[PDB]
Amino acid sequence: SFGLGKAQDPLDKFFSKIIFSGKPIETSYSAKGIHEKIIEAHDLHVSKSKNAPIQYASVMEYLKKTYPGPDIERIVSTLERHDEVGAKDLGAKLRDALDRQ
Repeated sequence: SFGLGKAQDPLDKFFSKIIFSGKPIETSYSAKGIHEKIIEAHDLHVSKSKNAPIQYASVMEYLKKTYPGPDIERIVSTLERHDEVGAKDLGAKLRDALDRQ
């Protein structure tokens, strides 16, 4: 028998571990809220700190040690395509190694 109200609606993905997936590199970086959406979905306690200390400077980069080049140029272009204010820091900084030396 056929009935209405049994199927679920499409999700915008709440996981940020898509960068290490392989094939998906558009949909995720094509949706609204790719970098600043995981803070509202849960939103608990003031400031989230686990391994990032605050003394002088805190920076972590791994997209330049195991990555060759085209992979980085792909992520930046996909982020600067829609113009996201929550991901403008991610894309621009990754594309700041070509414009700024």
